[PDB]
Amino acid sequence: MRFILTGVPGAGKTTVCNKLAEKMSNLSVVNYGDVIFEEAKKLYPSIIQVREDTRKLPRADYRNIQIEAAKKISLITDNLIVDTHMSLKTPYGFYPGLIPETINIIQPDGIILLEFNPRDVIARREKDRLAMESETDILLHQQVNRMFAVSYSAINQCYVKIIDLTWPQEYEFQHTEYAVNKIIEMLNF
Amino acid sequence: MRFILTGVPGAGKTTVCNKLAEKMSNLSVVNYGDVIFEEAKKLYPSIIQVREDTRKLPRADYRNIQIEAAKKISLITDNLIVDTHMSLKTPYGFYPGLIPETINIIQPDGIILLEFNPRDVIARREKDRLAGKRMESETDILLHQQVNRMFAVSYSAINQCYVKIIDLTWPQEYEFQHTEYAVNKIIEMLNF
Amino acid sequence: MRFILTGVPGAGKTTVCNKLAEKMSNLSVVNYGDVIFEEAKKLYPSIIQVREDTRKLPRADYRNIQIEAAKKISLITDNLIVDTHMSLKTPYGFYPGLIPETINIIQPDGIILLEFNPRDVIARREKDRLAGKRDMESETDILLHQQVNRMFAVSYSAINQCYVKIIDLTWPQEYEFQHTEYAVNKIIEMLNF
Ligand SMILES: Cc1cn([C@H]2C[C@H](O)[C@@H](COP(=O)(O)OP(=O)(O)OP(=O)(O)O)O2)c(=O)[nH]c1=O
Ligand SMILES: Cc1cn([C@H]2C[C@H](O)[C@@H](COP(=O)(O)OP(=O)(O)OP(=O)(O)O)O2)c(=O)[nH]c1=O
Ligand SMILES: Cc1cn([C@H]2C[C@H](O)[C@@H](COP(=O)(O)OP(=O)(O)OP(=O)(O)O)O2)c(=O)[nH]c1=O
Repeated sequence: MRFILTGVPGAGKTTVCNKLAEKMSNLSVVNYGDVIFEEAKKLYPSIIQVREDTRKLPRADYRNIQIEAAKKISLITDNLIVDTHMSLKTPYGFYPGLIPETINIIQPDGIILLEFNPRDVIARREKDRLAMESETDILLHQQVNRMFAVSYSAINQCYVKIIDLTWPQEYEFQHTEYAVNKIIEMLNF
Repeated sequence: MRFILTGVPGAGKTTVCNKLAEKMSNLSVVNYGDVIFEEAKKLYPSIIQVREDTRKLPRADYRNIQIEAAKKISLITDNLIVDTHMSLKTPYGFYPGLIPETINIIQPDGIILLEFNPRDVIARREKDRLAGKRMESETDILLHQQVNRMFAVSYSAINQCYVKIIDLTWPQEYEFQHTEYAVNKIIEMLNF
Repeated sequence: MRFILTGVPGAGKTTVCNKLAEKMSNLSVVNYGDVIFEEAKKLYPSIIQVREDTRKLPRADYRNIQIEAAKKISLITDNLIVDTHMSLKTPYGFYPGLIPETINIIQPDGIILLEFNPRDVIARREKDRLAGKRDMESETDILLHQQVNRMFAVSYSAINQCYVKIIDLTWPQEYEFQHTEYAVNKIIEMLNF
């Protein structure tokens, strides 16, 4: 099966991927961003250095890089988790991390949303910082990602699975276990 | 005028249809699932003889049955209200209760949403379970209705159709006052 | 750049449009309803004479009007701000203000949603209902309308890969027109990036 895992940044969406890769073999977890970056570095070596450098690219060249990366990912032949973002905040607004080409090429069985509590995201981004959105911004962002998922579902006829993590953690990294277990229950169902 | 009446199941969405049919001769109320049935058992009487059996069809046959149902419906000259679901909860998440085709074939003027209060929904589902006619919580129902709103808005943006939301969240003086309100609102919509 | 500015009616959407068109250069602000009305008036002068005569037409003729408006609108400049409505409440339920064509013809960089607090909107509408410019919506009606505008914008973004910027003007003002100055600064900051 093919599922696209999404969530707001700085919340634990990478943690679930690490723990899914660990706890389940026969499962290929892939970061769409890393594949796009590698394809870009290969196609534009003399100018692409770090991840941010992908903003230098023209619109159409970047779209082609996305298409190529989706082509690469479509080759994975067993259980697949595609790690990416539905929306990314820009000074110009929320921008889709996906494109219809990705949905058509990868042919994902479904999308998964990881919804958290704003307070959690705040503390989490603080931890990642030591090594500026408000709770309102984060609620807005999550509702926006939800609308994006419902739109992509209405266009491509795919599932949208919302995993709730608003509840308080008795111990740190409880959200991770819950999400990983739900996703594995979903894969073996 | 043709509309797609929808809402979470177990809340009164069929009562509205039946009452509407009682209360308006200039109208035809049809349930998409029931037409899917009639047209499937017309072709596969061997393995399809009860509703819950439709799971057995491959996606090819079942999609063709959906297309044939929407086509048979589209032959209704008079006002039309198509009862169906926007999204169905599954172990894989929500899935659209409509395929783009349906919408194209029917050419619905709009989509009507019936938004209930979650407790009503659960209470109704319990009472309907005890009558031999059948676990979600209030949060799950709120989420389902919100996702239904989002599906209606997406379909409108894609196909250019109205999105009429009917509020049945208020407390009822007497049982089945929600159906009275919804029926009257829809008729008002038609006779304008 | 090209942006489509929207928000519930009677809340301060043309205010921001005017403050923009004046406080910026190379910036052309244009209202979609006005171009629609002008083109319809030209094509059907016999019956188009008030902004409500426009919907005495079949939706196909009106759709052609909308496509012409868009075409006509894009031609105006290489920079733009299109004042329009994401959705409009009607006896049959919220109807889209744009069409998949509008955005293919104008190729807008993004959509902007000015999201207000409904209480402010009620007050503004009834202050407009005293100055001659203006209808009985409530707080919940308006919250639903704004949520529906949000959903429409996100849908169109998913469809055409455009930004959806949301400007929060729900907070209470320290003085009149603080919301408008805030929004104008946000949009300018965005453009001068
Ligand atoms: C699940 C969880 C994460 N965290 C911390 C660990 C992480 O360092 C931080 C952010 O989670 P990340 O694992 O970094 O999630 P991400 O997808 O946003 O990362 P990336 O920038 O690469 O896209 O949150 C907690 O403090 N408590 C928790 O319960
Ligand atoms: C409208 C209404 C229904 N009820 C009861 C009648 C039924 O037992 C149940 C309503 O369920 P139904 O009216 O039968 O609707 P449904 O769940 O079958 O819809 P769908 O097509 O999606 O499957 O609740 C009330 O008690 N009060 C009410 O106001
Ligand atoms: C921003 C703002 C507007 N107002 C008033 C001024 C106007 O009467 C009204 C602002 O709304 P409009 O500027 O008229 O915005 P609009 O184009 O969306 O409305 P319409 O469809 O009617 O053309 O509210 C205030 O009183 N304080 C404020 O801070």
